[PDB]
This record gives sequence, C-alpha cells and structure tokens, in this order.
Amino acid sequence: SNAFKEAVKSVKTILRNLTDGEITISAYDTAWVALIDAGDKTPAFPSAVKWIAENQLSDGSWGDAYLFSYHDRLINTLACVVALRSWNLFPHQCNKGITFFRENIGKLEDENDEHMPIGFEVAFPSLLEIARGINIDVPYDSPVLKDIYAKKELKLTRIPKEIMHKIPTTLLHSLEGMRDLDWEKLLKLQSQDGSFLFSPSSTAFAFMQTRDSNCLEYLRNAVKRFNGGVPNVFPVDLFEHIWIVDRLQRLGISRYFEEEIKECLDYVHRYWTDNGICWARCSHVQDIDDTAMAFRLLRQHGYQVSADVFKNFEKEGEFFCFVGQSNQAVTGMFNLYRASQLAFPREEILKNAKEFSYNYLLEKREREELIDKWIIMKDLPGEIGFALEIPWYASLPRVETRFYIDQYGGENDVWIGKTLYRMPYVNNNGYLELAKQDYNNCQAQHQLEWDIFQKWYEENRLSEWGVRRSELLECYYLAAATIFESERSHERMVWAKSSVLVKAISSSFGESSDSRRSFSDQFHEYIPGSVQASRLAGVLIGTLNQMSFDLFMSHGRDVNNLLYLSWGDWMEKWKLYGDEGEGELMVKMIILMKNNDLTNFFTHTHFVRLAEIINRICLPRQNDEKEKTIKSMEKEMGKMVELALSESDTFRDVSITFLDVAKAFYYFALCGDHLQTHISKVLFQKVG
Ligand SMILES: C/C(=C\CC/C(C)=C/CSP(=O)(O)OP(=O)(O)O)CC/C=C(\C)CCCN(C)C
Repeated sequence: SNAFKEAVKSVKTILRNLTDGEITISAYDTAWVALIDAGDKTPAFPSAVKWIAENQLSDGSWGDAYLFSYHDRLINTLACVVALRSWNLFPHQCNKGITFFRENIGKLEDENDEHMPIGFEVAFPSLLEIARGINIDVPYDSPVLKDIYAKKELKLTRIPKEIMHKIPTTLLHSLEGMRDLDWEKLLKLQSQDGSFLFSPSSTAFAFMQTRDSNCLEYLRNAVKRFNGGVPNVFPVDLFEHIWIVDRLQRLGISRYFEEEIKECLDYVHRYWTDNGICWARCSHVQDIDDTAMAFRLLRQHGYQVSADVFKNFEKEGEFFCFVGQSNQAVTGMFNLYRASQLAFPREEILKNAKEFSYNYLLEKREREELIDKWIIMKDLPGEIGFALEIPWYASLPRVETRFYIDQYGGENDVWIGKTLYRMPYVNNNGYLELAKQDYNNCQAQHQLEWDIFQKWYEENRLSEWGVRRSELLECYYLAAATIFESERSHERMVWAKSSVLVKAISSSFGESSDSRRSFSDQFHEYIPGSVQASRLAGVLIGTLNQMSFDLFMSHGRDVNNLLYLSWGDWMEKWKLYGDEGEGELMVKMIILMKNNDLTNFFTHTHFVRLAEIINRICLPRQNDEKEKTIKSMEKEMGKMVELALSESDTFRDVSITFLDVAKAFYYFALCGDHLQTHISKVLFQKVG
C-alpha cells in the first residue's frame, strides 16, 4: 500500500532534478580523455585513467555489460588498452584487455544482427595505428582487418573536408580519426560549451592538437559530473527532456506528472529555435528526430511553434535526419510522421512531410527493413505497424497505451553512438511497472462498469428497442478508451449511456417525421406508436434522473435542468431532420458530468464554433464513397485540431473534450469493422 504513491514520488524527483543528462559512460570516450597530457608528461585527468581501470569487465573487455557486441567491445577495449599503456599504468587490467582483444578480434564479423557503432570504420583503424605506434602486441594483421582498413581510406576520400572546415556539420563529432586538419578554421566551429559537437573524444583529440582552453573546460565539466568517465555525447538535455515526456504519455501515466511535465516542456521551449534543435541545447547543428519530437510535444501542449522549422530538412520532396546528408533513419521518419499529423490546414510542408514519411515507412515495412541505426529496441516493427495502422486522428489514449506497454523495452533498450549507450531516465523498468499497475487498475474499473452497463441494458430491455449487444460493447468501449480515468466514471458512463439511448430512439422512431414527432411529443408530455414512444421516453427520462442523482449524491452538483435542456435541444433538430447533432450532445453530456463548472462556456463563441465543426464530423452512421467520407472528416478535424490545441488552459478542458469525441467517431469510421482484438486487449486482457 502507498507503494504506488511512493513510486509516483520517485519519478517526480527524477523529473524535478533533470540536468544535462543521465547517460552512461563510454569507455572509448574516456580513453581519449585519459590520453591527454597535463603538460608535465602526466595525465591531465587521472580520474579518467582510474575510471578505466576500475570499470573493466570480467572477461577483460570494456563496453556494455548487458548487450554483447563484438564491435562495441573491441573498439572500447582497444581504446582503453591504448590509454593505460601510453601512461604505463594499471598493467594488470591493460594485460587483460590485450588478451581479450587477441582472442576476439577474429570474431569481428561473426554477428549478422549486430549494428555498427557510429563511425566505427574510421575510428577503429585510427586507434589501431596509435596502438602500433606504442608497440602494443596485438594482431595488427588479423585477416578480418584488411577489409576495414580499405573501407577507411575510401570513407576519407569521400568526406567533404573543406566544408567540414567552414560550417558546422556532424563530422565535428568525430575528428579523432581524421588527418588533414586545419585547427585555425576548426576552432571557429567549436560549440558554445567548448565541445566539438558534444563529443568528448573528438573534443579531447582537439585539445591535444590545440591546447584550447575552452575544450579543456568542456572536458573538465564532464569528467567532474561523471566522476572520471565521460559519455559518447554530452550534454543530452533536450533529448532526455523530450523523450521522457513522450514515454510517460505513451505509457499512459503522464497525468500524474502534469506539473513536472509542464516544467520540462518550458525548458524545451526555452531552447527552441526557428531551425529546430538537436539532442543538446544551443547547437549550430540540428536534427529532424529531436526537432520533430519537440515540435509535436510543444504544439500538443499549446505552445506556439512553426512548421517552417522543417524546411531545412527537406530536399526535393524528401526528408532527412541532417542537413547536407543522405541519412534517413526509421525512428526519425517515424517521429516525423507523428509530428506531421498535428499539422494545421495552412501548413503545406507538413502535408509533404506526412506524405513522404508515411510512404517511407510503408515501403520499409514491405521490404523487411524496419531496423534502426540509432537504437536497438524491443519492438520497432510493432510501433511502426501501429502508427501506420492507426493515424493520430484515430488514436484513442487507451488503445495506443495498451499496445505500447507491450512494446516498451524498459531498461533493455540500447542506444547507438560511437559506442553503445543507455539512457536510464528514458528507458526505465520503473516506468513500466508503474504503467502496468496503473493500466490494470483502470482496466479493472472499466470491467466493473461494463457489468453495470450490461445490467442497465437488460433491465431496460434495450435489445427490443433496436440496440444490438455488439453495439452496446462498442459504445462503452469508445467512451472508456477515451475517458479512462478511475475518477472520471460519471463522464465515461454518461457518454456510453447517451450514445446507446440515441441509437435506440433513432432506430425505433427515426424513420419519418411522424415517428420523430411522435417521440418528441411523448418526451415532453412525459416530463399505438404513442404508447411505446412513452415507454422509451421513460427509459431516457429514467436513466437521465439516475445519473444526475448519482452526481448529486457524490459531488453535490445538481445538473438536472441543463441535462434536460441539452437533450431537448437535440430532440428538436433530430425531430426535424433526423440524427444530425449527436457529437455535440455527447460533448455537452461529458462537460456536465465534469466535477467543475465548465457549462458556462456552452454560450461562448469558441464553444459554438467547435459545435458546428463536430456536427460536420459526427455523421449519422451511414466502397469508393467511403474514402470520400473519411477524407472529409479529416479536413473538418484539421480545423478542430487547430482551434482546440491553441487554447488557454481554462476553456481547454472543453476544447479537448471536442477532440476526444471527434477522435472516437473518426476511429470508429476507420476501424469499426474490425475492433474485436482492440476491444479485447484494451478492456479484457490484463497487461503483464
Ligand atoms: C553526430 C552523430 C552522428 C554522426 C552522423 C551520422 C551517424 C551519419 C551516419 S553515416 P556512417 O555510419 O557511415 O558514419 P561515418 O563512418 O561516415 O563517419 C549523432 C550524435 C548524437 C547522438 C548519438 C544522440 C542521438 C539522439 N537522437 C537523435 C537519437
């Protein structure tokens, strides 16, 4: 007991105390740092030397202890051996590394599945030549190595080295492998924290060549922050802030951290620029992955961000991770896809982005190529598959969350830079535990109400009023998958019950003006065909009364009058034309059942404008004519997204309710023919 509360607390302290990043140490990078000469032929950073000796793995290698990769182990180990030997320190660990290297170098190509660390083919041979330079006894002539030495010389002939010296590029992240270097020019492309593109190793190499004091400071700060070691990229503050918020929302638990998340997004917004962003604040080089994620979250939470930010990544209708490079990672395109779906109608560049990323991912799934360069994830195919299957316009919170809890790798995910690395605050088993418990608690609540909802259906003999059992479950499902919180049962239930009653009335009396007239008369008279019209009316009136009573008994709020007015307003329009304003009725019901006083907005202009949009979306449930219908909903929803997202956090509760109802209808229009598995997972299959 309270274990849950105390776990929310520990996640809150994490969020409150985020700095420049919780990222694991890179042995490769701290080796480069350890090589630095203080000047008097002693290490400038003895604590980096110490870290290396202290963190060697049991088999003599250095690297990620939980995910073995020959590439990762060998480059990490060779670097550490070089560092220790060049100072003749810690000969015992230095000897173990050498043995490991001797015995495993021939296994470099033994893994079909392994990813390559970034820039391995230039970085590996370069520290090989450093090792040979200090007479380290290692098989420099290992057959596997002939192939990677050739690859290096060719990589280098292709590098735009002159451009590398004139403008900031990703190449600055890996200088330690290159040869023709003009430091007078490069130092002008130094980052504002003194690093060369937030790489300690590239920066360490630069310091050895220039003795530049700003490089030293970057190194000093990092070495200190990490007690001797350094990561392979730092800072990683935007990356971490953004990814933490994305994961908490998708895990379905973000509502516990609304204050903390708001503060994270303010931080991010603070460092947003018209060119976008990268993983670290104050960069001259941006990437589409970080930009698309920040863009999506900022816009989603009411920040004003422009889509012109994506213009720089666009070339000839295609989109790229980095300006001036051809790289197009699956995860970046995935995040681009997600971002593009929050486009306002005026934003052409996002239409093109959406068109491009969708087809990119589509093709890559068809080809069996959903593998990413930047990360090793539990279930990338499943995440992409979901995204392609379920547009944001049709993405109900519980549905996305139910699948993602199954996809989230927790602490098992591994990121890929110059070496393998982890992000403990993004990929965290604790978040998952919390997510599973919270999901299961809410689900249990939903099952209770499903049982109540069925009894209600039976007691009122609604099956004889033309409501099928399959329709009953679908109605409850849409409400619960949207308004899912345990403490929001009144909103969830009024919506589910209202939609059912609307379907019964429409099926039993919607056929013609007379029957509709017949029914509305009875409703008002109550408060052959006229006898039963009175019966159904009693069901409506009956359940309306029960609901307001329960609200009154638990929250003191009396909503009787507004309740009947709303139903009254709907009855008149339907009377005259048939079902036309169901969407609006649902929204009003939900707002009424809220434990607030938002009903005063029913008057506001903003409210009215949203009402007419939603009524264009929520069609009176009725091949090629289908594409038309769905495409038309999207255009109307495009307008609603704009209106709703750009809202002061007072009326926002209302605007968001319009979106919720709209998405539900959209989802049903799109997927309503094959919901059985979704419903089963969301409502009836426990997580874990
Ligand atoms: C500057 C970096 C990459 C170099 C450019 C690349 C990879 C080109 C691929 S081509 P290549 O593999 O051929 O490389 P070369 O061998 O040519 O140097 C990325 C450093 C940032 C991180 C690690 C954090 C990522 C955060 N988030 C976006 C995930």
